[PDB]
Amino acid sequence: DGRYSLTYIYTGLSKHVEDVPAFQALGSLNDLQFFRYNSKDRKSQPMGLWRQVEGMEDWKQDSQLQKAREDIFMETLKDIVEYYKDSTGSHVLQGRFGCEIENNRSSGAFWKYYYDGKDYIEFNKEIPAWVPFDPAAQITKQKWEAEPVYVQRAKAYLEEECPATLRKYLKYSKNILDRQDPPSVVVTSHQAPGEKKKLKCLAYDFYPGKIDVHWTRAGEVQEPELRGDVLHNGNGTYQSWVVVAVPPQDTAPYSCHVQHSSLAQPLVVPWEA
Ligand SMILES: *[C@@H]1O[C@H](CO)[C@@H](O[C@@H]2O[C@H](CO)[C@@H](O)[C@H](O)[C@H]2NC(C)=O)[C@H](O)[C@H]1NC(C)=O
Ligand SMILES: *[C@@H]1O[C@H](CO)[C@@H](O)[C@H](O)[C@H]1NC(C)=O
Repeated sequence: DGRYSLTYIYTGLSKHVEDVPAFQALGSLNDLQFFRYNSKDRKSQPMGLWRQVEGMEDWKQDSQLQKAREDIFMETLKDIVEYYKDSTGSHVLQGRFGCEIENNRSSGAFWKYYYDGKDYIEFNKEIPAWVPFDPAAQITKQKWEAEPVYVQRAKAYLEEECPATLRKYLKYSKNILDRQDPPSVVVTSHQAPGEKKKLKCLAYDFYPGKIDVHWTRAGEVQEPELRGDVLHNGNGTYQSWVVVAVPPQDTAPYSCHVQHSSLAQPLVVPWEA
């Protein structure tokens, strides 16, 4: 088994502008986003390859949970703004929470909030208790620990519930997170009126993202003139390209080299002028 992480991020705005939802939420499994929810549509929706997955989660019921989460999250923001007596201002509250496993063993967990970009409050499950960083967080802490069970629930979420949700999602995400999709490659050239010829090597449709893409000139690795990559979440695939400029009088042989974890051995794709 390897490393898997479940991460949630909540964003609330005290005074949202037109077309921007007051509350937004998203969730990721490793490097991919699997769902989103906002206060406009009010519905938890799977994303990317999880749109094709059935039975992993009941989105209609998750929509109800997120609405409940939303209500408490925004009330927290509302209380902070009230404490500073600045409702006329535009403020933001962001919350991050989740856990991770490695070798089927819980290896991490976190739960922290940020107010206007500054650390606000975080849960330390070893105590177990919330740790305030902002003066208003002292009030929030008081409310979140009003009854003995509250901290017990928080500790249980990070230590029992979250990792159980991750293990469950992992059972339906094998063909997504554990894929070893080999890259397709395409070498292309372009001549700019007045500029040198440029050779572009593109590796696409691969996963995981880690990859080695480079050009060679007469068996000599070259220094790229332009480089880049991207991850398409809808697809769960990456693309990575490298570009080199070639002297107008150069005749040497140019070939692209691609090495990836999914390949038995590296691939070579010479360019035929
Ligand atoms: C996964 O999604 C990406 C992004 O939509 C696809 O890339 C596009 O593919 C079409 C058709 O091949 C091209 O016309 C576009 O130019 C590509 N988008 C760009 C600019 O990267 C990709 O083909 C998809 N791969 C799979 C396996 O479905
Ligand atoms: C860990 O993986 C084993 C099988 O490899 C599985 O039976 C178990 O439910 C998983 N998590 C734990 C420790 O319960």
